Parts: sequence; structure tokens; C-alpha cells
Amino acid sequence: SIINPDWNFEKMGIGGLDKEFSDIFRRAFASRVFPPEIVEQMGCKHVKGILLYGPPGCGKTLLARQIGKMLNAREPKVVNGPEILNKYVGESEANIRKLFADAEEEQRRLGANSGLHIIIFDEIDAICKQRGSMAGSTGVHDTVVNQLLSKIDGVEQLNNILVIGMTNRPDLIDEALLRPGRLEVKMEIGLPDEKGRLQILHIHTARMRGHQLLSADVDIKELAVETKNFSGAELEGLVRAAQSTAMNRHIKASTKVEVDMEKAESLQVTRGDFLASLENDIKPAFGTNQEDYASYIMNGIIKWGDPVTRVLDDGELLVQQTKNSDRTPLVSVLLEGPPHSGKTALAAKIAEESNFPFIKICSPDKMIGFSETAKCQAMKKIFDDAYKSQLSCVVVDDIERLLDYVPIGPRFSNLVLQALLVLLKKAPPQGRKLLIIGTTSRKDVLQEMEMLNAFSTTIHVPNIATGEQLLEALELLGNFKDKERTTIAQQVKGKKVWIGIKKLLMLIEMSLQMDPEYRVRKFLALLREEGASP
Amino acid sequence: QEDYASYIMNGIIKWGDPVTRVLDDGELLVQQTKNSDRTPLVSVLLEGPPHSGKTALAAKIAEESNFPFIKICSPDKMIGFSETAKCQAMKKIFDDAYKSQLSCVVVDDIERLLDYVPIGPRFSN
Ligand SMILES: Nc1ncnc2c1ncn2[C@@H]1O[C@H](COP(=O)(O)OP(=O)(O)OP(=O)(O)O)[C@@H](O)[C@H]1O
Ligand SMILES: Nc1ncnc2c1ncn2[C@@H]1O[C@H](COP(=O)(O)OP(=O)(O)OP(=O)(O)O)[C@@H](O)[C@H]1O
Ligand SMILES: Nc1ncnc2c1ncn2[C@@H]1O[C@H](COP(=O)(O)OP(=O)(O)O)[C@@H](O)[C@H]1O
Ligand SMILES: [Mg+2]
Ligand SMILES: [Mg+2]
Repeated sequence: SIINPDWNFEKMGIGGLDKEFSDIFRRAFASRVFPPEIVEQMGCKHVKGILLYGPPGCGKTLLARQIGKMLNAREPKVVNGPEILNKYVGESEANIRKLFADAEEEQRRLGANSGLHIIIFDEIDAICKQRGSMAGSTGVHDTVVNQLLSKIDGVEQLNNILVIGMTNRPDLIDEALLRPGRLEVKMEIGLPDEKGRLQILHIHTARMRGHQLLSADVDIKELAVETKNFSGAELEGLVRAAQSTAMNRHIKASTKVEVDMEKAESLQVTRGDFLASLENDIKPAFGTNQEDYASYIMNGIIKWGDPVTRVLDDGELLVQQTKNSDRTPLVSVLLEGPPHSGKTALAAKIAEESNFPFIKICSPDKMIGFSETAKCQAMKKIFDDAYKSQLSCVVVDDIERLLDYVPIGPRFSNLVLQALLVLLKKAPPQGRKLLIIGTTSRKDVLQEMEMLNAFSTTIHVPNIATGEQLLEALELLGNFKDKERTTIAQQVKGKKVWIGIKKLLMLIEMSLQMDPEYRVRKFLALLREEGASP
Repeated sequence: QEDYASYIMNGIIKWGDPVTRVLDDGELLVQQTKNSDRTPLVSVLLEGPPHSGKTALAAKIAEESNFPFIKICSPDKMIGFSETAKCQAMKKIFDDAYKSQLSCVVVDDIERLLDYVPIGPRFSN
């Protein structure tokens, strides 16, 4: 026994994970606390390694270091995954072998009284003959893995080691590396919650409070509730950014105004710096991104008719259904209409109004020149990230362009289609929800490919089909005068109008390039030339 | 005993006679494959319209057999794989199945393993 019966994890660095320690200690390290006499009388062996997995930057290395410290072990021998890899034949095995030399030597000399040596891996999934199954070429000359196993067990036995593996992709771990006698205790370190964020923020700001540098205006609960899906490292980044911004503001103000030494000595950070840094500096990876919405809804939403309200209300109903419901944790929907009807903007608005913590948009604008396998990898990565949050929402921008559909042929990619069909019918882990929104202009082709049988609902986005609707749209936009509007109404009362909003904006912009006299006739000619008749 | 509770998500309610017929046929097939001597290999195919409840009944039939080896091969654990990887995975499952004295294997959604699409048609040979 070297640690108190209930252990202690607080104000020692790691602050967010206090239940994890108890779980792991109960499950794995019960032999090293009991009096050695009884353990030797029973005749049992200790666990020879554990595995940790979770999102990056959530405090895994700290846990391993503290576990090593609490067991009275020597200095950990850190190592990285990609670092142990070399193209020369029979060189990675050497790197794997050099790590255990000290343990072997001490076992040889001291016999059965040596201490404890702990090896901490990192990105252990890099060396594995399972990533090769996925489309690619990372065979890593399988031999490597075998060598590692031959050192954890085999004919020659080592009884004074402990291997802690850490990974982010728990689905690429070789299955032979989890049998009894090897790494045989798995654990999860997920994102923090309100209390965890509060504790982390309290810990990381303890220095200033001692020296009265921090202002009395700032709270810590407000900043704990404002940050929704922040991880451990982003809070430290936020604190550093606040420090830098406050310092820069203070120096600039002192230079601008010859303030007395009373305030010059003071370097209070206040709360404005924290809010400014939070809203401008840090961009979470597992949270909402308010910058990208303005890249799709460029001119907002204007109500020119009833259909817009219908679509928005149906979206609200779907969001409410997915939020609070059991027996149905996955919901899908599809928006369909003719080209230039404004489907992407409406989808973005529906997603934004949901107030979910995790919102993402998967569009083909960021996949130029990609092979189909890379597209599959990106889609799967987006969905994998979505699966690590309590409430999520994913938008697929264009389903026809993701498949590479061309009417001649026809031609398309089958791998992406099958991946989408599989992913649309896979529920998240227990206790979590999801929502998916589609978008397309060719419903018939999707129906012919048996893809409309996977979605759960469908919505229709119509165009402008009456003169008064066009007049109302122009009035809301505000680009034509009074007599101009009278002339437009007189010439468009015929009611033979069928246009899309995007095309309407383009036509107005083109028509407004002449002197005020000839605008009306040019606009009317352009509109008339587009005389569609469904 | 985690796959069965993951595939039968809402139990099995009896809304009519057909359920009993399906379960009885499954039981008879299981008894045949257990008690026979000149027919060690048996197969069966469950078909019907979409959204009819094919996977739940198959999982229930497999679970109610009490065989010491049971495995399910679904396509949702092979996202992004190529043809060779699928072949290797299926062959590995069957090879493991061959080392026991009593086994049962479930193959799910045969039409998604071949990558069928009515246009073309296209699939994996
Ligand atoms: N009521 C509205 N509904 C939709 N878009 C609107 C509305 N009012 C204004 N807009 C603007 O019209 C444009 C809509 O174009 P959008 O990108 O949504 O078209 P689309 O249907 O996706 O086109 P494409 O066929 O090129 O994919 C955006 O600028 C949007 O801001
Ligand atoms: N008597 C029943 N038979 C089948 N499923 C039932 C029954 N009672 C309840 N259920 C539930 O209904 C759902 C049936 O969906 P299931 O996954 O079996 O569909 P499926 O036939 O595989 O569909 P798909 O055509 O989409 O592949 C499951 O939740 C199952 O638990
Ligand atoms: N639970 C936590 N409590 C306090 N700080 C944390 C916590 N988790 C992560 N950190 C901070 O994150 C950084 C270290 O991240 P690290 O432990 O390497 O995580 P990972 O191995 O997942 O990247 C340090 O700034 C550390 O203070
Ligand atoms: Mg679009
Ligand atoms: Mg099925």
C-alpha cells in the first residue's frame, strides 16, 4: 500500500476527471493496494497494461502521468506512434525493441524485487495491420506489431512493466492486442460538462487571483455556461488570449493617454477582454461555427409568400420531434425543388434556428479534385465527429454533385452512393440523437436509385408563380420607384411569370447597369425572354 | 449477448398469426440441423417487403437456438471497404465458425453486400 484507500484527485492538475480514477483503480489496480503477503499467498498476477481512447485534447496524458506517479514508478518513457516507423527493412522492430532494455537489465540484476517501469505510448493505432483494410496502402509491414507482442509476453517473461496505450480511433486497433495477458482494460475520456468546465477554468486562473491581477468584474460561472462544447485545451487557449488582449489594450491606452502611475501599475484584465477573445479568438472544433452561416445566407430571408412559413414550421416540428423523443433517435428529411429556388439558404436557416450544440455543413465546395475514396473518408469523418455529442445536426449540401452524376451515360460513383445509403440508416451510440437534412434538384434520379426509400420525409420549395408575388418581392427588396412599379405591374399583370429568387436578383442587378430612363424596358425584355411554361 | 439486444430494439410483439408460423419454422430448422447425420449443412432465406421486420426475427431465431457459437455479419461495420476486404472479413468469420462443434451464422442484407443498384445494373462479382 502506497496510496490512501480512496486516493485523491483535485487541485493537482487534472481536475475534470474525478470519477474516472475510481473506476480504473477499482477495475485494474486492486492487486497493488492489498498487503503483499496476502497477494503472494493467493498467487495471482497483475494487469500488464491498459488502453485509453477519446477525442483529442481532453486530458489523457495527464491521467497517465498521475497514474504513474501514484504507483511509485520510475520516470515514464514517452514515445510517439508515427515516430517509430522507417522504410529500411528491419528497422522499426529495432525501435520497438530498444524500449524494454532497462526493464530486462533490472530484472536480471535485482531478481524479483525491482521497481515499476511504465511505458506511455501515443497514437498506438499508427502501427496496425487493420487500417490497410480501408481503401489505401498503410500495410506497415505487419511484422512490427508481432515484435511488440513478443515483448509483452512469450517464452521469456517480464514481470515489472506496465504499458499504457492511448488512441483516438478505437476501431483501427488490432484485435490480437486485446486478449487476456495483454492490454485488457479499456476506458473512455469524453468531453467535459458544465461542472468540468467550471473546475478547469477555476484551476487555470488561480495564478492571477493570488496577485490581484484579475479584475473583480469577471465571473467564472458565466464563462462556464457560455462555453458549450469546449474541450480542455481550448479553455487554456482562451485564458492566454484574454491575457494577451488585455495587455495589448492596456499598453495602447497608456500610450494614448498619459494616465497617472496609479492605473499604470494596475494591469487588470476586466471582463470585456474575455468576451472579445471568446467571440473572436477561439474557434471550437466540436462546436458551432457562426462564421460559415454568413457564407451561405448572404442576403437573408425575405417573406414573399406563404410557402416560406410552411417550410420553416415543418422544420421546427422536425427539430422538436428529434429533440425530445424515445423509440426514434435518428431522423432525416429532404428538400427538393427546381434550380435557383433557394434551398441551401433555407436549410442553413432551419439548422441555425435549432440551437443545437453541434452544427456542421458537408458541401462539395471543399472537395475539388478529390477521388471518391477521399470523399468517403471525409464524409465518414464528419459523421464520426457528429457521433461524439449529445445533440447533433448535419447538412448535406448537394447530393447530385457528391455522386458525380452526368445525364450522358448515365455515370456516377457507386462507392459514395453505397456509403451514403449505409450511413443514413445507422443509429448513434446509446442515449444520443441525430438529425440530417438533404438538398437536391433532381428528385426523379434519386427515386430511380432507391435512395428516396431511406429518408423519412420530404419538403417542396416552389418558385414565384404570380404577378403580385413578384411585386411584393420587389417591394421588400426595394429597388424600383413608384411610377416604375406602376409600369412593371401594368406590364406583368399578364400573369405569365415563373422565375427563381436567385435569377431574379441577377436580373435586377443586370438591369440596374443603365441610365434611369431605359431600366424598365431592359428589365421587362429580360423577364419576357425567360418565359417558362411548366 | 449484446448484439441481440442491439438488433431487437423494441422487442417482439405478436400482432397476428404469421409471427408464430415464422418462429415455428425456425425452430424446426434448428432441430433438424442439430439432430441430423446425413445433412450437416443447412441454409434458409427470409424475404419480404421493405420495413417488414426481417432482421429482428432472424436475430430472435438465432438467439433462441442455444448454440455455443453465434455471429452476425452486417454491412454497417464495413463502411468504405473494398471488395477484397469484404471477402477477407467474411472468410475470417466462417473460418472461425468452422472450429466449433455447433455454430450458427447470420448474413444480413445480402443486397447491400453485392453493391446492387438498379441502374446498370452494377454490383460486385
Ligand atoms: N426567401 C428566400 N429564400 C431563399 N433564398 C433567399 C430568400 N430571399 C433571399 N434569398 C437569397 O437568395 C439566394 C438563394 O440562393 P441559393 O444558394 O440558396 O440557391 P440554390 O437553390 O442552392 O441554387 P443552386 O441550384 O445553384 O444550388 C441567397 O442569396 C439567399 O440569401
Ligand atoms: N413482431 C415484430 N416483428 C418485427 N419487428 C418488430 C416486431 N415488434 C416490434 N418490432 C420492432 O420493429 C422494428 C423492425 O425493424 P427491422 O430492423 O427489423 O426492419 P427490417 O425488416 O430489417 O427493415 P429494412 O427493410 O429497412 O432492412 C424493430 O425495432 C423491431 O424491434
Ligand atoms: N481535465 C483537465 N484538467 C485540466 N487541464 C486539462 C485537462 N485536460 C486537458 N487539460 C489541459 O490540456 C493540456 C494537455 O492536454 P493532454 O493532457 O495532452 O491531452 P491529450 O493527450 O488528449 O492531447 C494542458 O494544457 C492541460 O492543462
Ligand atoms: Mg444548392
Ligand atoms: Mg435489415
